Amino acid sequence: QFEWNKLPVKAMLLTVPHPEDVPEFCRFIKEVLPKEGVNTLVLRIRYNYKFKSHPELAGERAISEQQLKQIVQTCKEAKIRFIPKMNLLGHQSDRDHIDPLLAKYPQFDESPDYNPPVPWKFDFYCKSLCPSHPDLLKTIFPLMDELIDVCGADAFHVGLDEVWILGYEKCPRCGGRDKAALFAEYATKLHDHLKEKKCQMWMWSDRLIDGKTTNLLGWQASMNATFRAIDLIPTDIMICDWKYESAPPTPGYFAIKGFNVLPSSCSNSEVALAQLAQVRLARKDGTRAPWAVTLAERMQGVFVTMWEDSKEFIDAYYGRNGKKLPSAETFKAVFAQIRKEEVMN
Repeated sequence: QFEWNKLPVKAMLLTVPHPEDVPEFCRFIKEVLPKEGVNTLVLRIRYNYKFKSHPELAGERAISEQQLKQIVQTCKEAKIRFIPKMNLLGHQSDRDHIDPLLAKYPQFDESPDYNPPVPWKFDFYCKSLCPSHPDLLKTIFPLMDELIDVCGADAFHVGLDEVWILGYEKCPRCGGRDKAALFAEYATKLHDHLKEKKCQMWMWSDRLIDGKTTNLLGWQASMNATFRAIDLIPTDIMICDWKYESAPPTPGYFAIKGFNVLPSSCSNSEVALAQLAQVRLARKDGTRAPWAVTLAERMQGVFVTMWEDSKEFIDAYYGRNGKKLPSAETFKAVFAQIRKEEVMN
């Protein structure tokens, strides 16, 4: 009965629309998506929400309960389980723009003398939070728990991607501690909380792979010794191993380690089938006998990810103006092959 052939998750990431794209945006969730076979939508919300908890953290072009709830509804209308996502350690700036929290609470900064280049050019990348400070879980559990509740979520994706500034030497609190521990420890507190709200935590993979010994490098995987953390965190967080370059052995790794894991992909689609072959290859294995269903059972599915605007994207899926974006088109063949995998059966 181990339906290896039936991919249980098939997730898509979309950014939260601007306020003036939400209905059309709600139409694709409704239209393209369920017929493509999207049954799991991760909305990259960040601070672009009118929070009641703390209204000041309202990202610039941010959206209201109405709007969110209306985006959710239309996902439930579609049997698409919805996942809020917000980046909760680094990516706490973006180029020279300082995402809301560190702007109005600049103390939760981990490097307050190491700031993005104005103008903007191993080189400075993003701020992170300071995961030790005592005035942050007080501030950040709110933002989270507001969305869980508006959305009605059973899972919440924290980001946990590309964290460069961590154990930065001058932080009076973090400066000098294992970098694999302060990362494993923050992750548990964001696991421990989300789990009281009966959610399944999701994270990105990179901080848990060795780009040195792997040489995968310092964006797709850790170049500052974050990687031991992979043994000191709970084994029921959902693991978003993203590779936008290649079809590498990293999925199995996490399986072996006690985790359900979703290869996460982007624009380039060569790589996407590669890594569609791979889950289908590996889920098969669970047939050879009983005991190796564990290892198969944990290759939950795949996760298609984009990063630009959902509008610029949605008017390119279709084909508006001669519109063209590989990620938009990577959705294709992929959720195309998906279908055709589990047709001829």
